[PDB]
Amino acid sequence: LTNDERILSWNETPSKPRYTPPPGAIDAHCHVFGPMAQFPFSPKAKYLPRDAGPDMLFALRDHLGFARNVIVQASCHGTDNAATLDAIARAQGKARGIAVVDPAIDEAELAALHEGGMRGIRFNFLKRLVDDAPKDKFLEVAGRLPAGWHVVIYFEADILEELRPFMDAIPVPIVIDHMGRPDVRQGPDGADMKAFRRLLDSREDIWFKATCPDRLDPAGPPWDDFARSVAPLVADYADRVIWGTDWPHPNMQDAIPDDGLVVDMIPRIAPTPELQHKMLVTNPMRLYWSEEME
Repeated sequence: LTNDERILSWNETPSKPRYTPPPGAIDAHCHVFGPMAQFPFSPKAKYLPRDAGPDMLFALRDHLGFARNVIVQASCHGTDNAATLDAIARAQGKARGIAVVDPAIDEAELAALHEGGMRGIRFNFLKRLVDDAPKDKFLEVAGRLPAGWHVVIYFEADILEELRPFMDAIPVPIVIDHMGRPDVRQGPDGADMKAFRRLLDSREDIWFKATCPDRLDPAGPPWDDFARSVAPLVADYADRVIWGTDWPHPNMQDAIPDDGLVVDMIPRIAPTPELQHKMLVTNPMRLYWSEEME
């Protein structure tokens, strides 16, 4: 079925951000969908998205004032990382990636992903998936990744505690997407943020993405609960925080964010030039372009 018949989840004319990022800023959480003609979606994909290919992504990146991207395998492409690899390739060195793998992936295939620009893998623990997930296989694969890879994990606040033993056993660094969706209504010292800080305090090498006010804050823009709840977290873990747009906003078709306003959250959660530089340049450079650092 045609591009037009598929789901649009992004703003096609996003606002210019009022905020200007530092010259070398990195959007560490974005995606491509297709284009379907070259890169089809997983047959298990329920609700197919419109094409959001690499040319759109680079246009977006330029528009928002970012220098680099980390392109995270989209879930509608399952195990097949082709679209993402292609986009990294077209990025002319301006992109790295996160993959989603079949736990049965062998050493040579992972090496091929590394040369393709992949620097980690993703575990998506949705509420409907957590019970059914093969967690043992996830751990095995996580212990034999190429040198210097990390794992990216998404989960909800409701299931953090039951996932503590799994995350403790992960033998590489971990990045938590969207902070594990704490309820930002509760405030910066609320029950969710308390539980999340205990996770962070359990290992030095757990990082987070301070992302997605659109997913976390039901009030909609300017997402004041997100701002007030997330800023103290960013401040308390300045060296363990990265940021992303989440463009093209998978599954956000019911509340499509304006990427201009998404970007304008950055100075609210990171008020100083110093915190901005850490979250948007040096922290993501350390994780995704480590060979370039020092």
